[PDB]
Amino acid sequence: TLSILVAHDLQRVIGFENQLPWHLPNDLKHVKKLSTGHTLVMGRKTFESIGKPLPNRRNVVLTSDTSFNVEGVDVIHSIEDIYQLPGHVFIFGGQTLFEEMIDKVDDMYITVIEGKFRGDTFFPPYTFEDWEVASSVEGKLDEKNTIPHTFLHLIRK
Ligand SMILES: NC(=O)C1=CN2[C@@H](CC1)O[C@H]1[C@H](O)[C@H](COP(=O)(O)OP(=O)(O)OC[C@H]3O[C@H](n4cnc5c(N)ncnc54)[C@H](OP(=O)(O)O)[C@@H]3O)O[C@@H]12
Ligand SMILES: CCc1nc(N)nc(N)c1C#C[C@H](C)c1cc(-c2ccncc2)ccc1OC
Repeated sequence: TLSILVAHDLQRVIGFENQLPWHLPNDLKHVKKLSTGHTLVMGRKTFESIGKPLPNRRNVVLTSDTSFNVEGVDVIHSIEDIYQLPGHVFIFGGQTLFEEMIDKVDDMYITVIEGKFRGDTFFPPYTFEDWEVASSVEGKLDEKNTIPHTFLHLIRK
């Protein structure tokens, strides 16, 4: 199983200056619950924007730099190595890799942030003619989750 895992705003912004534009602890829990015990694959820029591999799951970084080496990260050097990865594999970022993978993945777990942020990194355009909506769950607003958001699980038609 090969999935995308992304949070993007109303205009598909996912990042701004190496940072997430919004603070949404519920979506952090969503990511932990979905990806704990499985594989995250990310581009080099996405990985270095995080700075450390995420605990309790496999961390795979795609780069052409053959000296790249981090404690806790397995390196791949081509898209084609993604297909050799076992288990449930989530493509985690960034814009480039999503552009490389959005036409290949089985499904997408999207968190839609119901906001318009300033961004410099974008998720690819997609249309619901190609994706059926398996589930659509509103996030609960509260104390620390101040922005409306919605958990979509989209499956390719
Ligand atoms: N929520 C997110 O996902 C966010 C991600 N962001 C944000 C934080 C938000 O910080 C962004 C960086 O500006 C960056 C914007 O540039 P982007 O190219 O989209 O980032 P990628 O993670 O997709 O990294 C691309 C790198 O992996 C790359 N890569 C992509 N495809 C291949 C490939 N097919 N073969 C070998 N390497 C590849 C190659 O790595 P390298 O330069 O060290 O060789 C490439 O430069 O995205 C990071
Ligand atoms: C939590 C944000 C998020 N949600 C969903 N549903 N999918 C994603 N792919 C990302 C993401 C992201 C970027 C790579 C990112 C994650 C994290 C992060 C994610 C999970 N635990 C700790 C940090 C920190 C910084 C980051 O960019 C600056």
